[PDB]
Amino acid sequence: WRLWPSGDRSQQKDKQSYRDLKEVTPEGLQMVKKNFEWVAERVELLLKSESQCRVVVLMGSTSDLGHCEKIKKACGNFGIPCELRVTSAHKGPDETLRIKAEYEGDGIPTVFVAVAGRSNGLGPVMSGNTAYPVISCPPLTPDWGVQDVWSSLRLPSGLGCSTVLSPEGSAQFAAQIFGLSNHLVWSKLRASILNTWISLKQADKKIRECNL
Amino acid sequence: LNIGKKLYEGKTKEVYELLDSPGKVLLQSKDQITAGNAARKNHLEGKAAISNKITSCIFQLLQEAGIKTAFTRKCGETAFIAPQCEMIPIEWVCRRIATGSFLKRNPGVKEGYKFYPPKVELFFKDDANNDPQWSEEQLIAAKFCFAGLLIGQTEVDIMSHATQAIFEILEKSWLPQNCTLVDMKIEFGVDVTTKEIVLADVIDNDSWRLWPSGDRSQQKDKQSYRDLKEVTPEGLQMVKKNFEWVAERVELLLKSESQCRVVVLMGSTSDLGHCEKIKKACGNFGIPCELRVTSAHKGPDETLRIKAEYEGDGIPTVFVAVAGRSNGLGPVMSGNTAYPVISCPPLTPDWGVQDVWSSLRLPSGLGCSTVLSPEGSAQFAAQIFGLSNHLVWSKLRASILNTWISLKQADKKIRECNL
Amino acid sequence: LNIGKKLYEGKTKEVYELLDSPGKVLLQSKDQITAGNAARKNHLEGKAAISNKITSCIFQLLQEAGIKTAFTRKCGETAFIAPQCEMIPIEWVCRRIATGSFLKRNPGVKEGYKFYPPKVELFFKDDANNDPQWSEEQLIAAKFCFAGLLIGQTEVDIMSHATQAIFEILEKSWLPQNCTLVDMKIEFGVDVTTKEIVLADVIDNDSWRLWPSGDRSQQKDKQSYRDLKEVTPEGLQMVKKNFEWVAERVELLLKSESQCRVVVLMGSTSDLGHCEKIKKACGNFGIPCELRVTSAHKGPDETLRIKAEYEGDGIPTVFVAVAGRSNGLGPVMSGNTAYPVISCPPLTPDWGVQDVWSSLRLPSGLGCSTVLSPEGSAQFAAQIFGLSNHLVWSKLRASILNTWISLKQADKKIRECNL
Ligand SMILES: Nc1c(C(=O)N[C@@H](CC(=O)O)C(=O)O)ncn1[C@@H]1O[C@H](COP(=O)(O)O)[C@@H](O)[C@H]1O
Ligand SMILES: Nc1c(C(=O)O)ncn1[C@@H]1O[C@H](COP(=O)(O)O)[C@@H](O)[C@H]1O
Ligand SMILES: Nc1c(C(=O)O)ncn1[C@@H]1O[C@H](COP(=O)(O)O)[C@@H](O)[C@H]1O
Ligand SMILES: Nc1c(C(=O)O)ncn1[C@@H]1O[C@H](COP(=O)(O)O)[C@@H](O)[C@H]1O
Ligand SMILES: Nc1c(C(=O)O)ncn1[C@@H]1O[C@H](COP(=O)(O)O)[C@@H](O)[C@H]1O
Repeated sequence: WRLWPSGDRSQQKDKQSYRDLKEVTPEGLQMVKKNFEWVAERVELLLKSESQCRVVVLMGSTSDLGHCEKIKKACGNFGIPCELRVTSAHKGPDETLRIKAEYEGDGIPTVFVAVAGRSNGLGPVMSGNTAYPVISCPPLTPDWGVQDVWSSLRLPSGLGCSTVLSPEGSAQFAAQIFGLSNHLVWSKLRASILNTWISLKQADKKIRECNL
Repeated sequence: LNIGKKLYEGKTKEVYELLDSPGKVLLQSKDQITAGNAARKNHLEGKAAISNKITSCIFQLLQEAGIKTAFTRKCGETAFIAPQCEMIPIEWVCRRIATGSFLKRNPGVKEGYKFYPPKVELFFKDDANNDPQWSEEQLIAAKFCFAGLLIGQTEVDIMSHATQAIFEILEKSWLPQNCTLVDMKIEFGVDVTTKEIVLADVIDNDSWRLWPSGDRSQQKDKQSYRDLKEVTPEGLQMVKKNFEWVAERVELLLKSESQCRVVVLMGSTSDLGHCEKIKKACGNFGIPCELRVTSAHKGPDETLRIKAEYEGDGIPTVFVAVAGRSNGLGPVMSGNTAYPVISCPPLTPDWGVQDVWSSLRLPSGLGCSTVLSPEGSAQFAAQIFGLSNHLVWSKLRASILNTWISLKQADKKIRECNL
Repeated sequence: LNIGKKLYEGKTKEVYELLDSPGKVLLQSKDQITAGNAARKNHLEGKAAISNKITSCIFQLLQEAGIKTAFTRKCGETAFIAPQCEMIPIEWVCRRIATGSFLKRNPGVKEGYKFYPPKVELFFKDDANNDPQWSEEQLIAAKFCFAGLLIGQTEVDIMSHATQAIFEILEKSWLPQNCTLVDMKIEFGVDVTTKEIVLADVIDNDSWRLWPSGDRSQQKDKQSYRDLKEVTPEGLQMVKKNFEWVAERVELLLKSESQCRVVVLMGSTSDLGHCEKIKKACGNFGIPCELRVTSAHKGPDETLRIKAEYEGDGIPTVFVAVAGRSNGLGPVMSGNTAYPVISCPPLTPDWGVQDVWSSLRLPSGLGCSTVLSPEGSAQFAAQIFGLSNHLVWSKLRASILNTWISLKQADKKIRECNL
């Protein structure tokens, strides 16, 4: 590769320092060795997380737990710790705000996922009372889903609350948010674009055989 | 081949039983041409082979379109094998252009009057009385029974509709040879095994009027012979060349004049079964159909590369986009090709009311259509190719007839449970 | 015709000012053939007229498709009038089939490799260094300015896309002559008045490779001259025959190979405005379009009679059914014709969500499609006719290009508010 500290070519740390010597002297080889050592002293830091990430899934009822386990598992695929909590905006709004505050208060950057079926008040109340992002991921079913979703979507002014229906999608959206400030999350999202694209190529190659 | 006794004997053909093949017969053409209930006749060498060649090409054409027809296979230069039928003694005439007897029975109508839709008439077979015209009322009142089928309103209606469809198919088929099919006569029979009414007898150069470039003076059919003041041995050689002209070209009606292809693009292998139904249905119309897997959302670069492979090889193509949920595949394809794109989304009642709108409400500059039925997708694609391909057109036209016959048959069945 | 000063002088043509016409010039072809940057050069009588005829037919073809082109009209046997442009000194090559310099610069690739989509390359015009290939990066870095237009990323992207579209249209247009367009070179200019990049210079038998029946040994283009070991006057006569062969056929690219017609059927005269939009939109694709009034529900006998008039006259037809509320018109038409039927219901936000399902959920055996946009329904009908008509196809292809260019131009404008 070519590696420029501060994007400055004259600070090149790669083998180009050796390619560019008019004449190889043992003084020239010592500079090239220092450049290699400089890269070697820093490369292990690419494996280090520069930012903490956390998703908190808030569920209005334990009957939605299975939907919440899918989000949590999906967060694991992106290396993002994910906590489940039970709170109802309608039956325990005092407790919703207390739980919110525990996660707001410990310094760890957090995305909230609100999982509430029927009339989702949980995402709205959370969205209105935190500066952190909130994603509604309602556990919609074809029975009443067409009716229930509008409670997540049409909110009063001053509410940033987003909606992602896929539970794996809600984790992926939360990963995309953390990927702006965490290169390890970003890299899993980028590789995942590649791998999915490769899977399509491989599936099209297979099905293309039935056309001969 | 094991020949048995002669069953029917006419002035141009003979029918024999086949002891080897139960319920099949051999129709042997003869080297004879006739005009006016055998009051004019002539030996003509090669006429048997010309007649048999034309009816064999035409019956294969009609049969492969889906018309129910008394034809098994050709059997040498001068015969063909058919299912045994009891002939219905009616001449069914269909006209696009008024000429001949239509002018004599309708003084004041001028040669060239066009019939939309094609005009159907019935004539009772009777040499003695010069084949008098019958009304449908007369034929129903005859209470004819053949192979046990009573010929009533339903059967008369079926022969009338089938006569029009057969004419249309032959008319469309001759067009690419620059020949106007003016009119024709056909006969139906009842298959002694299936009891179904089927096109029978023969269709040859005595069966129709065929004008190259729609010009009457370039007549290629038997009218060339009927019209002759005097039958000279020089006149009979001209009539012979006309029959040979038809005989050369008739085999070209079986030639596809244009290549056709459907490409079904699916965003996921989970939609494969829906895509198989489209492909099967394309097979019913004789249209090659390829399946490919590409996602406009996860691999749009590849959607365009696949599009380009099918745009680029010269084969006329219809794309069918099969994408569930938010269909982006039809839109992206529609926006990037001059070829037609059909969205056929695999809708289910769970979310289909919501999903359909992604196919329907498109930005300007998009001609993308929507067909919900997978079999319908293929049918729509056939209809587009039928504008440029007479074989596809003909399967669609015969299918209109056969569907309509099925309704008549189902109504006749259920009408019994009302007694 | 008041000629002025000689503005530019090339190896095979001269450009003159027109004192009578501000912003127009005359391109005069010469009786000269050349190849390479040594002494392969020859007088060839009739070449000026052949060159001028071909570029005049081709530019008319591309201009009438909607490709923006420096062409006003033919002006005698050997010249044509054009809007004045500042030429961009790039040779834009497009290839369907790898031959020629593509094989030299890519050793290992074999004669006949197919490009999907067609491959675009750039060569800088400079005879001194034999026209070296440039990257898009090199062209952008050159910061060329012509008639005040800086040639940046947007302009390079537009000439690249247009090169491919122009190739595709010429390729499709030669197909009905059984000729394979293998590759071509074109040049663009900036129109000094409009400031638009337009196809310019000429397109003639020096501009492309044309293989009858896709056979290289039958090459009809200037390659026949490039390939001579030695120029003899017997060699020059063969090359002249090849040029004449192209010139004798090029006018046929302007000929329609198929008739096209849309029939818009409306259940009520209150939908007429919606129907006028479809008809106008059909005009943009050069497709005649007829309006008729018929109701499936109040006059189904008449619906079928009208259908039959259009089925019966031999002209390939697409039906558009325009019926508000419960659309029975598309369904009844779809069920009774082998031709395609498109429902384009005049939906409004009052009841449109309810009314559309009458077009969409049809009994089995119905191919009927739905297109909500009235301009869309014409575009869909054009896409169907484009499978069998190169002139319609070419307008659809150019329209993809022009719409894409409009987006590029609108993004370039809005990008300024971000500085
Ligand atoms: N118009 C020209 C030119 C061209 O300008 N040639 C002159 C030479 C010169 O003027 O420098 C000549 O030799 O004819 N060279 C190729 N092409 C066309 O471009 C596509 C690419 O051809 P390749 O790059 O493979 O030679 C094919 O269609 C050629 O006919
Ligand atoms: N549904 C709610 C809630 C809530 O549920 O707390 N607060 C305001 N609203 C309603 O949203 C609309 C927009 O109001 P604002 O955007 O001005 O808050 C109003 O009709 C309001 O009653
Ligand atoms: N093949 C026969 C016979 C016959 O069997 O004598 N009579 C008429 N036709 C054909 O029927 C159409 C109508 O003929 P008319 O106009 O004489 O009724 C024509 O195509 C004719 O060849
Ligand atoms: N709507 C689209 C698109 C697209 O528009 O690009 N790609 C796939 N799909 C559809 O989404 C469903 C989920 O499929 P996957 O989750 O396996 O991609 C399928 O029915 C597919 O056709
Ligand atoms: N709506 C209509 C019409 C019509 O309107 O003519 N014909 C059949 N159908 C209905 O479509 C469904 C599919 O029926 P088929 O696909 O077997 O025709 C049935 O419930 C039928 O009554």
